[PDB]
Amino acid sequence: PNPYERGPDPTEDSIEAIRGPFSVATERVSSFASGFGGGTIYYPRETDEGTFGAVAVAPGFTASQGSMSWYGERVASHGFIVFTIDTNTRLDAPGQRGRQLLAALDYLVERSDRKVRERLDPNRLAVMGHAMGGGGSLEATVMRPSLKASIPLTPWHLDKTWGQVQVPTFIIGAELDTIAPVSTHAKPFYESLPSSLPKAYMELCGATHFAPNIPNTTIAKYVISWLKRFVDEDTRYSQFLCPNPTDRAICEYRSTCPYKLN
Ligand SMILES: [Ca+2]
Repeated sequence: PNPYERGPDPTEDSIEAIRGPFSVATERVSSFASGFGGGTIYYPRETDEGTFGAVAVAPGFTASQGSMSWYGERVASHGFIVFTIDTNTRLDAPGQRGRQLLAALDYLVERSDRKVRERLDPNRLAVMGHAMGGGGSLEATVMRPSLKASIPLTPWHLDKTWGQVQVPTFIIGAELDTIAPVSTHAKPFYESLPSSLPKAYMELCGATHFAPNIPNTTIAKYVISWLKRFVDEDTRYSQFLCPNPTDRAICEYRSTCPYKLN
């Protein structure tokens, strides 16, 4: 059996739930941590099912973990360690945000508290980021191809060619995004990704550049499903991902389905 499967068999209602099956505790990380600006670690409390993978969450330009705080309890309650981080300076570029995403992951593995390290599987790490943090999410996978999953949220980046990414990448675009429009950012990012890569592009209807900053069930249900399928190798969640989701909130979806288990 898959030793990384956590939680009961998933329903369409379960992935959408505000509170997952797990109970969430937290740990505050000082900004004097090396490589990044600290953050808040959300981790499951139940330990009788085994350790969990982790996901580091980066904010956008001039932003902090407050704009990404709702991902913590929402995602960690489904069986993940969520590390919403702050950057060194709020004006950090996408390239710098990719390094600090990895520096946060290193902290989880090397210097985190015993209560977090004892619950952590350091071989199953993922990244996620909003806007310039989304560009940093793409940057991190280029810097560390061993990551399990990557979720750029309405990402922004100068470079458009990502044809050497080897990490399963889920790009969420906003239809009415005029800061990082999907026509010149999110879609060119997805298309430049290797055709052989397990990837997906979800465009939210009527959403703006700042939609990932507020509780959104369409984002949460498939962020959870993407993390389950590639961080936990939980094929029980391939149902919600392949074939392409048909939610009313979604305006366009592209994928390399099916995601054959490797
Ligand atoms: Ca620091």
